[PDB]
Amino acid sequence: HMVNGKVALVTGAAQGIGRAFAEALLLKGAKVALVDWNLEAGVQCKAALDEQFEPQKTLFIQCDVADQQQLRDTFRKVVDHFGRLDILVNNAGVNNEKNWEKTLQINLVSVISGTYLGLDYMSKQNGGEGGIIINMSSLAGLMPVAQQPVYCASKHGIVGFTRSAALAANLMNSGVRLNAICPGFVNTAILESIEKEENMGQYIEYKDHIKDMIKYYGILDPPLIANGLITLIEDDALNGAIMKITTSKGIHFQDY
Amino acid sequence: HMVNGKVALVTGAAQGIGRAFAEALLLKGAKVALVDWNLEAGVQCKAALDEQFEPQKTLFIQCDVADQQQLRDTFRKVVDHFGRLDILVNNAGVNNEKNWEKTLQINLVSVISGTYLGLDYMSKQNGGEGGIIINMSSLAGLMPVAQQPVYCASKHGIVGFTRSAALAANLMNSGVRLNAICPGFVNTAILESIEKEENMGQYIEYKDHIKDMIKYYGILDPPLIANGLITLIEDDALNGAIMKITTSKGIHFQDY
Ligand SMILES: NC(=O)C1=CN([C@@H]2O[C@H](COP(=O)(O)OP(=O)(O)OC[C@H]3O[C@@H](n4cnc5c(N)ncnc54)[C@H](O)[C@@H]3O)[C@@H](O)[C@H]2O)C=CC1
Ligand SMILES: NC(=O)C1=CN([C@@H]2O[C@H](COP(=O)(O)OP(=O)(O)OC[C@H]3O[C@@H](n4cnc5c(N)ncnc54)[C@H](O)[C@@H]3O)[C@@H](O)[C@H]2O)C=CC1
Ligand SMILES: CCCC[S@@H](O)c1sc2nc(-c3nccs3)cc(-c3cnc(C)n3C)c2c1N
Ligand SMILES: CCCC[S@@H](O)c1sc2nc(-c3nccs3)cc(-c3cnc(C)n3C)c2c1N
Repeated sequence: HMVNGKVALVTGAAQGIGRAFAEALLLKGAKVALVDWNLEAGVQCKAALDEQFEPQKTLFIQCDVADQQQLRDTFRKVVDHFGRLDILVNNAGVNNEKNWEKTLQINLVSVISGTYLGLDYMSKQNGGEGGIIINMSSLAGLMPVAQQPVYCASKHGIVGFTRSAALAANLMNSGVRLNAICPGFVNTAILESIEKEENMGQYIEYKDHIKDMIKYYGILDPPLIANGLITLIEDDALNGAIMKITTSKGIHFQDY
Repeated sequence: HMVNGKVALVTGAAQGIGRAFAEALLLKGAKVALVDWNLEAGVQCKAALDEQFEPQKTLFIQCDVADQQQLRDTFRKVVDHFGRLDILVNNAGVNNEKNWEKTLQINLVSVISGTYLGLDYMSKQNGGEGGIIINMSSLAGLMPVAQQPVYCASKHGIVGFTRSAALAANLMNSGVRLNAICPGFVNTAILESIEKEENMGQYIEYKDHIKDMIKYYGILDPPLIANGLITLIEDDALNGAIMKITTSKGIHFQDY
């Protein structure tokens, strides 16, 4: 289908949701490039995947997504190695309200820069044969959170940018589809950032609320988030859609 | 009431909506500091206002909101001159998709930096007697726009940050209220930015759509937007609310 024999570039694939994405894509029969700033974690992940699939179907590149030149050298290294780019996934993110400027830079700016860098290669006008770009958001992009003000700001921006760029691409005859995912609580190391003042700052005194709400709702395993990505990729007529994943309902879509 | 004898700091007050805000506040009996990066326009505005009100109620400081140190030096210059800060309005903004990074920096980052600088002075925990912070957004912060992708991203983030910070302030016992305004098309020079590829880039070929939309939706006078800010200020029990101004309906509130 639209997965076999296709090249995918995934950001933040050393651990967690990105690693699950890469595993699913490799299982479906694709060639994957893994981008992360943590070298040891990425190398260990590649070694782990090399025990299941063939080594060539995988590549690892170290890069900080905030630095634009690194991303541009990363996109060019991938294309010169495989031959074409067909799937892009922008998933890297952090949580830090003390250093709220770096969080905004990583979460929001890098997504837009990657989206643009990807349209520069995948577009019909520039010689491409189309493809699909997916940007990762959170339920914090649709509801407010008292203890994560700057983090909420970034997810909302991601949602708006994705929705606008979908229509823009439809107008330009680019052959590219754009969609976003909005998951709930996921069992990853990021949750541990809640319990440390270095990441929370003046909001640490109110972490018990988030702890209680996690106890209420529950946590979702990283593999279930990946199936949603695969579902997005194989559907041809999905552009500008927002996916919500919840433990109570499942995979559903926001309505406007 | 809560307007007389109070100090207000307004950003982007040289021309347009900010100037209307300043005029309304001065008419109601307040002392106003005008912040803009255009020196000539600000000086001319201050001279124009000096012909109506007393000079001692008007202060003009020329600062770029993006540079944090300038913003910190402006806030301290304002307090050391008057004596206290009671109202803050973050209204400065631009529209440029070609240089989409500077637009994001000006529209979103500066708003958060100013809100935080303002809470550092207005909060009871730090010796203050409270006050009100207002951040300017657009209807593009609630609906997508094909030709203004990065601009749409900046307004959504503003809305999310304001909604979260309102609850955060309610929890901390700060005595500060936070709300935002989401106007429609307003008769200002910013509209002229649509007709220039310098400000639009690859999206210039699709400006005719906005042109028809501007004509159909009509236009709103800046003093009418100023009547909304005053309404927000005099209402004590409004925190975390979003105002929408339209030519068909009027002044109304988003519901969640
Ligand atoms: N886990 C959760 O509860 C939720 C997470 N998300 C989002 O999911 C995405 C993935 O995060 P998780 O896997 O949950 O967390 P994680 O912390 O386990 O993984 C994030 C990955 O991003 C990488 N990364 C961070 N900044 C980077 C940078 N500047 N350059 C390159 N790589 C960078 C890290 O090395 C790490 O491998 C993030 O955007 C996060 O905000 C959204 C919904 C909820
Ligand atoms: N006019 C409209 O149709 C709408 C405008 N808005 C928003 O209203 C706000 C006010 O803009 P308008 O009065 O309409 O436009 P305008 O272009 O007439 O005025 C903007 C003002 O901001 C100042 N400014 C811009 N960047 C600055 C910076 N970095 N530092 C200091 N001053 C800076 C400019 O000198 C100017 O005086 C903006 O945030 C805009 O996005 C929202 C709804 C629609
Ligand atoms: C850095 C920490 C990463 C986790 S956040 O993006 C995140 S995910 C999430 N999911 C939910 C769910 N609601 C219903 C089913 S699941 C809720 C929250 C959340 C936490 N605090 C609030 C006010 N909210 C809305 C959050 C929340 N704050
Ligand atoms: C830099 C130009 C500044 C004007 S933008 O923030 C702005 S204000 C506005 N207002 C409206 C109104 N809708 C109903 C009554 S008024 C519509 C738009 C707009 C323009 N293009 C679209 C798709 N939209 C939604 C816009 C729009 N794009």
